[PDB]
Amino acid sequence: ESQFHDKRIAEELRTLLNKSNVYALAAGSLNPYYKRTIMMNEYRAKAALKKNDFVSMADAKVALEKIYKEIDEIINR
Repeated sequence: ESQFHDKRIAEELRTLLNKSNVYALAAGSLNPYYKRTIMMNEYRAKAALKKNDFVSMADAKVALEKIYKEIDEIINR
């Protein structure tokens, strides 16, 4: 059974990558893992916006909400 989802794009990973730098700043009291993982998700997200690929955009989005949630948690205690 073949199936296709298509490119109707209504995601603001803009919104996420808008704070991608503030979150980078706040991981600077944490293991290098956290910053490094922002540095390497920013990349994916940007390329993905440029080629307008859906699946790369959805990935990166999930990735960023996850790491922001981790950071928040850690920081709030």
